[PDB]
Amino acid sequence: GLVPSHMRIALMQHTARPLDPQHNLDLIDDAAARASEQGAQLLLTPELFGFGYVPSQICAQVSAEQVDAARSRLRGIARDRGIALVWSLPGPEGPEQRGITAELADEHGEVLASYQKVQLYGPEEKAAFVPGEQPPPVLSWGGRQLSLLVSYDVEFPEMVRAAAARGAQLVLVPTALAGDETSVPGILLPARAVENGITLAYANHCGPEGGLVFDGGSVVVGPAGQPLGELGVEPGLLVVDLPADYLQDRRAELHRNWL
Amino acid sequence: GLVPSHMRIALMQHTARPLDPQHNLDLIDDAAARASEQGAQLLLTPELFGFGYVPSQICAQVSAEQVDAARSRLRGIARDRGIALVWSLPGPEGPEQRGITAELADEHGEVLASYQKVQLYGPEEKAAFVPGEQPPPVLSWGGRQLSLLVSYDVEFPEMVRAAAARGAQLVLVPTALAGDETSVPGILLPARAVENGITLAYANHCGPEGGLVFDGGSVVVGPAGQPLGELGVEPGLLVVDLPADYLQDRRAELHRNWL
Repeated sequence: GLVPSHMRIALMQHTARPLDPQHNLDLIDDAAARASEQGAQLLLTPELFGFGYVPSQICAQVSAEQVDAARSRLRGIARDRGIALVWSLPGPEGPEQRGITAELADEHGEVLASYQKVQLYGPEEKAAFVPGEQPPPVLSWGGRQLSLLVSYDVEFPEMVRAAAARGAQLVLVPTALAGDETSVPGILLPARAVENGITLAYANHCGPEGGLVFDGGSVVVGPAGQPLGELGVEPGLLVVDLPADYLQDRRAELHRNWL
Repeated sequence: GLVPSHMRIALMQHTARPLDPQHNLDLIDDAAARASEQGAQLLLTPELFGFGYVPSQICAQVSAEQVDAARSRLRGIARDRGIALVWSLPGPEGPEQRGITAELADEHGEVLASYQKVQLYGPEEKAAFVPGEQPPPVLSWGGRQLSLLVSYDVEFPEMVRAAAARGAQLVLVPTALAGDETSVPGILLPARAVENGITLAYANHCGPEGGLVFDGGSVVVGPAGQPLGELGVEPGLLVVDLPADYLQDRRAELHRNWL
């Protein structure tokens, strides 16, 4: 609609082609343009979209120079489409030393924050990538505190609590969820929102990619655990206007000893 | 039914009368008898049921001797009805030094485990009771590892993770949830089950008690986050037959630094 809320976000849900960054970044540019036209101020895009979700092939075939070229292209998209952008690429080190990352650029193309996925999923990711060792970043943008996590991270309450403990209000999550795993968006995401009093945005692939059929189901969940908007299984651009004191009450000095 | 599963549990959902332990323990004895008749091996009963959920009045009026008399009565119920029993009373110390507790007695009346609520809810509880300082107990019974938590505890992912980290498979939760707080059983409990791969049982008051209208909604949630059985708002006896590797994958040595 007309702007009702002083923050409008977009999530891109699409299918990537393995090892075809020109194609996949063309898709991200198209979504950035369309989101900007609709008055969105930020676009969230899915995990590893630029090269496809193909961990073993990214480690065998995708060089650090190719990563950097993709990163430069995405910074340029942010700037040229005049929209903040969250993307997810391999990290900048060599193939054997890098992780899976998420980065936020603002509408000027400045990179505000970089995060390396802490919780790798399965043996293919753990062979292809180095896990992150740093907590999620939290930063002011657009009138709220934003944070980043990547896919499997959000399934751990600890990871979302780590962001919320820093002050996060809006947690943005590139993902790549296949296998009709309804429990993640259906059961875990609502709880992550409620148990911290935060909003979460979850941007997935959909369709046939890299040997898997991704679930779609991209969603923005508010602090009551309610979907503010959601997609189905097909490509789409989700645009959402955003409007007990667990964080204080938690006995963190005991909890930390009991994990 | 006929026994299909080698564990059948019962949850008692009822209304307590404030400061009337004879009445409220008579209700627990009745439910224990009925659960035993149906082949249940354990009965779970709600938070503070024996004196009613009236924190300020328990601290002003209920002596340690009166607590101990109630405790003895409940041990006797376990033994005489031949069923394991989970109850929740004030702890055994003076009014100014005790917490809210849960205890498990086996079908012989032996007290297997005692737990003191770590996460107190609201200012009335925090005036009336001392928070616990120990992690949840985990113990073999009936072929599985059982654990105890009390009401608000379960709303913290940390508390359930603390039990699961110890090996819990079945977490038993006396509660006292009023105010049409649908998110706890609806959103948080399913996630606590899924994110640990455990079963949780949640036994609430219902109806008018101590100035509040308790929600009922007692439920047993399986590891998929699915209700194995559930009650509505009225008194009842719920009887249930029980049939990603988050616990391993979690980077607990980082998480503990980030809470």
